[PDB]
Amino acid sequence: PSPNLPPGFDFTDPAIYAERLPVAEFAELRSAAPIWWNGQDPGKGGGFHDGGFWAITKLNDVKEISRHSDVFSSYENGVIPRFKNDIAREDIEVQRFVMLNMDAPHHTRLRKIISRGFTPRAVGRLHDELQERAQKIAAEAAAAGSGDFVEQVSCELPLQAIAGLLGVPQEDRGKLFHWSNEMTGNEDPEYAHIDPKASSAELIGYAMKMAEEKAKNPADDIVTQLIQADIDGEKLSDDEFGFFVVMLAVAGNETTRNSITQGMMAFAEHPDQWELYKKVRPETAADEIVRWATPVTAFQRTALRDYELSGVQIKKGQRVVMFYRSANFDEEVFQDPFTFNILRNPNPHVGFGGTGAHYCIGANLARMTINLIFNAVADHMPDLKPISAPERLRSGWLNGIKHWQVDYTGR
Ligand code: HEM
Ligand SMILES: NCc1ccc(-c2csnn2)cc1
Ligand SMILES: [Cl-]
Ligand SMILES: [Cl-]
Ligand SMILES: [Cl-]
Repeated sequence: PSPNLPPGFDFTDPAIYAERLPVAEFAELRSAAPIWWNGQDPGKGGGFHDGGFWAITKLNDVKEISRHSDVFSSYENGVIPRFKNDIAREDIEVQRFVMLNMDAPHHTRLRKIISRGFTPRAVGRLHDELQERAQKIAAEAAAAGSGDFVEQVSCELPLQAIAGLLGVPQEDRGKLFHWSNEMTGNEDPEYAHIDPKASSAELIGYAMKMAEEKAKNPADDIVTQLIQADIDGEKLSDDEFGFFVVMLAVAGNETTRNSITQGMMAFAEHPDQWELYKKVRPETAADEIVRWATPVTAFQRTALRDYELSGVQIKKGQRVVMFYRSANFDEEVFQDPFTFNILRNPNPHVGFGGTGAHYCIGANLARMTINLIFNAVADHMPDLKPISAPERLRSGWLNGIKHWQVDYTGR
């Protein structure tokens, strides 16, 4: 029995996400076709011209794909499953220069370097400054009375986390934030004029100058650990540091922003969870917010060989698309997946991906950012109330909120 979906439905269609999350449609796949061939008409594959892909909807299959990175490649077609239909193949392949789109052994070496400086100690060293910034953000928003929660609450702390991790001078954070924002959303009419390639090139140029500067003056950041040779002489070259900065700018900005916006949307819809949060301030809330928000709807892989997955024969060369938005509501893993429960524990969501080689290196920085901003929201605008419905982002793989009008003082 085929799944009850409209003919030609494409779960990476940006026109869907501009209006809604296809929650009923994912639930139908989980019940009737948990691994399902998503066909794509000629020229309508978002930059891929292979006839379609396997939709992966169950959490255990997402973990299996993610852990078998020897078979399911990030490099072969990159991990973003949807671009503009007319994107040039060369513009997909240039994305192989960021760690996200690399396979072992190249990925292994680069991740080892990135992780010697990107440690729990390094992240914890940002706690106090990000806490001060979160309190300032929430106080200034509340002072405004009403406004766009996305812009006045959600946007700034994730960017300041990237700046503090890298030790970016305060005078440069404006342009750093500009470049980061220019590298996502280009399929939405509101952002039709951004140029992510041009922005990435400007950020690489900036980052390579940073690498040369911070080599002369080591400072209390991660850059020095990254650009300094270890025992084996392993280190990021200046251009590798540049591609890492591009990586961070695109990985840790709008993802965390959208988790914050949709976290507060969830609190607005579940007042009892908001009351509980304000009283207990449970840090388990961050993981339930990421599960609920699933800011990356999906990443893909490409089979390097034939592989049988939960009884379905994946063929060499075929793409599999891991729908984290479906897996995070998998009835076989979660008790009451469609209950927003900030005390959920353990919370084995895959909002940060399936376990394995590419697991989000910023997961704990993201959780800390979320916990700090929601404490600040609780401290300064405990009675906020939405004014109008969120405006969603036209994207085929990112779950974004562009704007959300709220009354911070609660009438
Ligand atoms: C709630 C916010 C975030 C979400 C939902 C998220 C999600 C993800 C996902 C789904 C992946 C791919 C994992 C996989 O394929 O197995 C990933 C990888 C990555 N994330 Fe995050 N992320 C978030 C925040 C951040 C932040 C704040 C940073 C750094 C400041 C960051 C840096 C990275 C990097 C560098 C990678 C690539 C790791 C690799 O390929 O080895 N992310 N993230
Ligand atoms: N942290 C998850 C994440 C990683 C890379 C991207 C991204 C956006 S454009 N190229 N890569 C977005 C989100
Ligand atoms: Cl293709
Ligand atoms: Cl088109
Ligand atoms: Cl659960």
